[PDB]
Amino acid sequence: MTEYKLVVVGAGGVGKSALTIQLIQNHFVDEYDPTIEDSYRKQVVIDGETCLLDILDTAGQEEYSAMRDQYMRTGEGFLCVFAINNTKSFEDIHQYREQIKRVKDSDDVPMVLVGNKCDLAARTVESRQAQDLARSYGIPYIETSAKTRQGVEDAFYTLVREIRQH
Ligand SMILES: Nc1nc2c(ncn2[C@@H]2O[C@H](COP(=O)(O)OP(=O)(O)NP(=O)(O)O)[C@@H](O)[C@H]2O)c(=O)[nH]1
Ligand SMILES: [Ca+2]
Ligand SMILES: [Mg+2]
Ligand code: NA
Repeated sequence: MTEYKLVVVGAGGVGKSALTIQLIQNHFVDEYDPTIEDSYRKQVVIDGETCLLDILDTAGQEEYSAMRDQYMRTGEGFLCVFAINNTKSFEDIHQYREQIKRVKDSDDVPMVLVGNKCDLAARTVESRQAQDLARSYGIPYIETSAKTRQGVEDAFYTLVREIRQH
């Protein structure tokens, strides 16, 4: 049974955990909880293949860290998450994608750019801006809401599909 090793990265507070817990357990964590387990497992059927997701939910990262690079370098694909109402988090994406490229030693890494919190009205990152950023990386852009479930499955399943192309 194939296992897909996914890693969730991005700035603090963008909804990495909320996305992963919505995916795995169908619950929205509406309260920012600072001790949430990093590892998740789920058996799912994706395009007719019964498979295991092994998801590593990481933290935001402000400063370079060799142990953080090591913790995430065995991912097969990466969800690079920002929030649509957090310009900073969007601008921070390129540090995360550089870290991915450094750890995989490649510019051809399975990856999905996720614009989370799409339910919220205070949008400061336009869809076009993110589409463009994603296009510059050669990856898809998908908007999600961990609160409403919009795009959540899509983002994770898209990442599996990208891993399958690699
Ligand atoms: N409205 C809304 N709020 C959300 C969404 N996703 C996350 N949140 C909220 O944003 C806050 C942070 O979410 P959380 O998942 O803890 O962020 P994180 O990226 O895992 N933070 P960290 O890197 O510090 O571990 C929580 O209050 C959460 O409820 C969303 O799609 N919509
Ligand atoms: Ca603007
Ligand atoms: Mg978290
Ligand atoms: Na790339």
